[PDB]
Amino acid sequence: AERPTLPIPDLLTTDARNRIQLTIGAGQSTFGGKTATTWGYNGNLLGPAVKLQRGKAVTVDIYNQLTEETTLHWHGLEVPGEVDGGPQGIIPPGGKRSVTLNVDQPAATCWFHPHQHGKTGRQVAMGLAGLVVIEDDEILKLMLPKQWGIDDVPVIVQDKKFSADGQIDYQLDVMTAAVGWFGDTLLTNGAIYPQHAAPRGWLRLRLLNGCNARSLNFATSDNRPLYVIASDGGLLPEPVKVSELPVLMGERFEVLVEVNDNKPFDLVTLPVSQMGMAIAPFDKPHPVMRIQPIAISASGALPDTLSSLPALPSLEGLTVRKLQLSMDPMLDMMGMQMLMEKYGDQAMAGMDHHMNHGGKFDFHHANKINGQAFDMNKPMFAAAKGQYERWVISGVGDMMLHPFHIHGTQFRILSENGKPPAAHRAGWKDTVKVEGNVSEVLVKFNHDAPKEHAYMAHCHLLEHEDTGMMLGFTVG
Ligand SMILES: [Cu+2]
Ligand SMILES: [Cu+2]
Ligand SMILES: [Cu+2]
Ligand SMILES: [Cu+2]
Repeated sequence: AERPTLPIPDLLTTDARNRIQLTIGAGQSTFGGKTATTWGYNGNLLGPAVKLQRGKAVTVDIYNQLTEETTLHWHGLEVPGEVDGGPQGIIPPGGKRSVTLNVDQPAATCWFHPHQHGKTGRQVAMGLAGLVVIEDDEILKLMLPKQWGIDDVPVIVQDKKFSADGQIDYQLDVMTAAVGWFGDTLLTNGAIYPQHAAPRGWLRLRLLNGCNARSLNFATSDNRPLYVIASDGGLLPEPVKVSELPVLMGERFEVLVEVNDNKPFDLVTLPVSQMGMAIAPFDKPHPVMRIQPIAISASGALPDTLSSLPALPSLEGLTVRKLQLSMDPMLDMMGMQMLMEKYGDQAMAGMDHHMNHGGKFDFHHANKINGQAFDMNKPMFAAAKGQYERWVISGVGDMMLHPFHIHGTQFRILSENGKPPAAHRAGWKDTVKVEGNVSEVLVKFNHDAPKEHAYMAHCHLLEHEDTGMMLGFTVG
């Protein structure tokens, strides 16, 4: 049969009352011809792309039609804690919450997803994610590919696994609390290996790793390059040509790729060196989507310069914050043992060369920052507003992958896991790799966050977050 076409999320803008309506609800999707219960925003699975403009405010009305509590976080948006939608931003089942977003950051592709305390991994795995497209005056002048769903297309890549009855098979248990929830089925905007028909010339892909725990590495099947034009928080100063593009959980990159008549090619993900993630079929390059060239000229440009990136400031005298990530050694060893027993040696491919003892030994609080599993009631510190700070995040002590995310900012990486950042990772980021080593970022918070609606900082391997690897912090 033919491949399904790549689903395109609707691009949503405000009404005359300056409102955007988002309904959270459960419905059915089909995977491989079997129905599954799934959750979506304004539909059964995934969500729309909310379009925002710098310097304009919009109001979002969020209707929770699930039968359990949820929250809605705008990953990558710099907004006050009161509207950030972290764990404290509860929307009761059957209820509504509205937030007004005063957008004040450069053009970028951001995204949104639940942040329910202890349950973020299940609620994302069940289907909830959407996109945010921020525009500003500067980016339109570049004349990039801009026809949504034609030569400018979002690519949300996620894995799932399913039980024999067809349902999503999600579990937060000792194994997934150590290495993450991952599956054997790759979805691209919710579809299995779709095709996208693109005009001749440049195709812009807005890539999101929406997996709970799987890192990805994008490339093309015939080795044509990808031109990175933007990271999590916006445009790079100029395009950066790459042959492959690692993307951690929750990160975005925008790339341009050439489309030539008569030569279809796949976007693929290459096997990664992360525990558990190279089990067949991910032990080999795995197609993400087929690009099918159409003999109609695409009008978008790849300019030589994209934007201006300010220099790093002097570092001397800046507040230095230490964030030590850690995993309980027993539950790390028990979860890795369960992974090895299940899949064998292949669960470490590509890597470098039973009784109840009480709540002190519960894996639900086994992962920690600065010795503490996340405590919703006690922000760990008060960060300055309007001031640059150097945050130092260490994963020394274990060898798991921690894509560390900080709410309320777009930062600059100074060191990524012990090395200067790659050029396409040197601009605006909201995630930094931490794996067995130390990273340092330069952050500044432009908005307030009080104790009652604190900002979060956490590993974005969702099963780590949900079992304690998160802290709250206030600003102002
Ligand atoms: Cu996120
Ligand atoms: Cu976030
Ligand atoms: Cu982690
Ligand atoms: Cu978060």
